[PDB]
Amino acid sequence: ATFEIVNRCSYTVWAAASKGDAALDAGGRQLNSGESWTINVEPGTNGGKIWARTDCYFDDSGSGICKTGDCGGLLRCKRFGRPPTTLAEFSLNQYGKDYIDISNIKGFNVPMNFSPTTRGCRGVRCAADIVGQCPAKLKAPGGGCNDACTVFQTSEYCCTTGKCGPTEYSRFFKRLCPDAFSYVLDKPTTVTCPGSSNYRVTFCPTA
Repeated sequence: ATFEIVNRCSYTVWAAASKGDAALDAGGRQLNSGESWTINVEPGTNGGKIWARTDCYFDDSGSGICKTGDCGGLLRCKRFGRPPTTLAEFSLNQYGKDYIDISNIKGFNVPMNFSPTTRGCRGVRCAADIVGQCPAKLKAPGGGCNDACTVFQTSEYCCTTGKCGPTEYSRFFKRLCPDAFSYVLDKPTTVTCPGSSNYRVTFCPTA
């Protein structure tokens, strides 16, 4: 499957793509404002994620640091990124269908649209100004808006027992972005697409 990753932000981002124990495609790349990077994701990939990283420095070997979404200091990510990270999430070719969503469960750093480029389903978007509106206690001094699990490490925020409810913090993310996951047991906003659909992830879709 093809994923075109487009940076419409006015700032550079370092795109990342992983399934947690491996890179997807090259795993990461710099995208200056306006640039597009097309990756290939193997059919059947379960639990894949794409995200943006901000304010990164990499040396000649591809090792360094980012302020949001750092994946063990690598340009080419093999693992998931450090919160806060807005997440495009997908599982492909699962009994004949693909499943996509956007999640704020690991916080929010960059606005994003995640849409099919082929027929048969609708996209999702989380493009509100979550960083600007972020509750004071969730603001990441490194940049972005942390989720409450990251900040407070409680069973209720992290859904550790599988029994949790919405919270003041999850409701903030849900109010700003109704069509993204705000906590682990949120009413799902997953979209079912045809199996083997192709996609576009656009950072800063509104400008």
